[PDB]
Amino acid sequence: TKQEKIEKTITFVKHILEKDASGHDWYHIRRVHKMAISLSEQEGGNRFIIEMAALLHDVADLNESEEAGMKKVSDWLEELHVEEEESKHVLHIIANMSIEGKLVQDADRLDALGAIGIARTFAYGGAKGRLMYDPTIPPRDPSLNHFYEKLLKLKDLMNTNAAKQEAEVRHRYMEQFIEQFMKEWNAQ
Amino acid sequence: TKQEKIEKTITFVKHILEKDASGHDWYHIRRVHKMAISLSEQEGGNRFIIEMAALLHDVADLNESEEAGMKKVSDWLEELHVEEEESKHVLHIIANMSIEGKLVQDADRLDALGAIGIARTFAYGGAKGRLMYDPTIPPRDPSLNHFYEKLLKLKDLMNTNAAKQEAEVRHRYMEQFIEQFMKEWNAQ
Ligand SMILES: [Mg+2]
Ligand SMILES: [Mg+2]
Repeated sequence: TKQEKIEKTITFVKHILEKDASGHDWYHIRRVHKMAISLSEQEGGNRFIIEMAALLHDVADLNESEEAGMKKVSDWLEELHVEEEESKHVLHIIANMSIEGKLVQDADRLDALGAIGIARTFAYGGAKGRLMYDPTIPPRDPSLNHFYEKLLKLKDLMNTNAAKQEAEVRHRYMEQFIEQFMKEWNAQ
Repeated sequence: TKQEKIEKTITFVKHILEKDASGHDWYHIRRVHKMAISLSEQEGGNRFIIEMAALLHDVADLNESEEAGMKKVSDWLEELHVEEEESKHVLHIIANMSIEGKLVQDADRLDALGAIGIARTFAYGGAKGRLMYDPTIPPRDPSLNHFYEKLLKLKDLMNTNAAKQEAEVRHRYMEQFIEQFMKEWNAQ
């Protein structure tokens, strides 16, 4: 059955992430996948495709060299046997990474906003060696600026409704956060 | 007048931070100072002392070597002329870094909780090279754990009321945050 495939595929990614990078990028893959589910079950679209897609968009991305991963995913959907009628659609949106696709994309972009985002940011900021905030460098290179820079404007690129909904809630939190963050910056 | 001293002293720290470390640790010094004010003006204690203290607790800390900064602050309060009757109290609490002191300490510890804290954390996490969260490593080395580790238990060490109040509000936010952070971790 399909679930047995969507299952073994969960092993396919979980593994390939070990022969290199890190089996830590999985928690991201899943978060998007579980999210693509909840999104479909409120917007429609072919689940299996949505799932199989969200689960392999990353394997084609540090995979190798350009569209070299496509055939990497291509020849895989084969081993798992998937009528070209569907596969052609699965490994399709995996390129632009269609209601099915539209949802996967809403499930991936959503995974940038919210608490996690805030953290992902200052975190990436720490590694990259930068401050968190600086009144000498207003928004348009500190970590707090990145929010206005290319994050708060992500809730406007959501496609389906469920995604847009969640996005507004997530987006709102980053707003209120930077609101609580600032008052503290000035000891309020 | 005193304000002219609390002012020139603002220059004393602002400068010494340039001959080494970074004039970036100032935004922390101030945040505590402005905070020690708002706190006194609601709890009492000798302002000037509170201010002069909060403003120099850090200069005695990467200053040099052990209690070598004490005389660094000591001989300074002299140049600014400050009756030993007060100086003895100012550079005093600067050691344990008394209602005046009690407030400075409440104004310094508070500067660890809240949005900034959250950020300071993942930030320090990024630099130190660690994940943000990991279900394989429960609380008691990811950045999220540090919260329960030695942060959420800081609102219990506050002395005066105003500090305790603010602390509860600040503490609450870190709670709700880790609450919004988690739901996202499981795509809620
Ligand atoms: Mg992704
Ligand atoms: Mg301090």
